[PDB]
Amino acid sequence: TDFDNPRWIKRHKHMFDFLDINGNGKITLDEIVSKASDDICAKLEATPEQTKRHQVCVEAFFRGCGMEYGKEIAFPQFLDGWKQLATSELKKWARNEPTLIREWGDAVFDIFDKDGSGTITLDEWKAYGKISGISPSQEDCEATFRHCDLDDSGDLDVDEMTRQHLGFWYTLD
Ligand SMILES: [Ca+2]
Ligand SMILES: [Ca+2]
Ligand SMILES: [Ca+2]
Repeated sequence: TDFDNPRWIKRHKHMFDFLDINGNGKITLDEIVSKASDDICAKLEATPEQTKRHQVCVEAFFRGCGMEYGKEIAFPQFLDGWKQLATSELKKWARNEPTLIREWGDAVFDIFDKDGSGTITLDEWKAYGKISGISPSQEDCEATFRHCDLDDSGDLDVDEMTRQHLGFWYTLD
């Protein structure tokens, strides 16, 4: 609906080329899970059960885009699959059903919440250095946090964490 907005194209090309480990111009579910799941869960020292839950959510999202283990797909076919999925997930949201992004969101939240508190604080948030994996100054970090904390509660709930961490896949601005 707004998934055909031309601004979406450039963003998606850069992400595709980053997930394409061997640089051959096509991606598999093998390459995606390694970059988007194996790396983060090891970095944050998640438990085996936590890691397994995260992997299930990542496999579900990308299979909905048309991906499978051992199957090579180029950019034009990948983009069309994502459009199809984003449309059908918009309708689920409207029918008061749980979506694939919400389910992936809960799995991520459990890993970052090291004590048992049910909110994410600044010390917990800083533990992961993002996918590009290069750290800016301590001062840019702390202002990015304040920006993500929409109300001024001093911490992050599930809706706030999900929008910053996985917003790339469903919203342009
Ligand atoms: Ca490849
Ligand atoms: Ca906490
Ligand atoms: Ca908050």
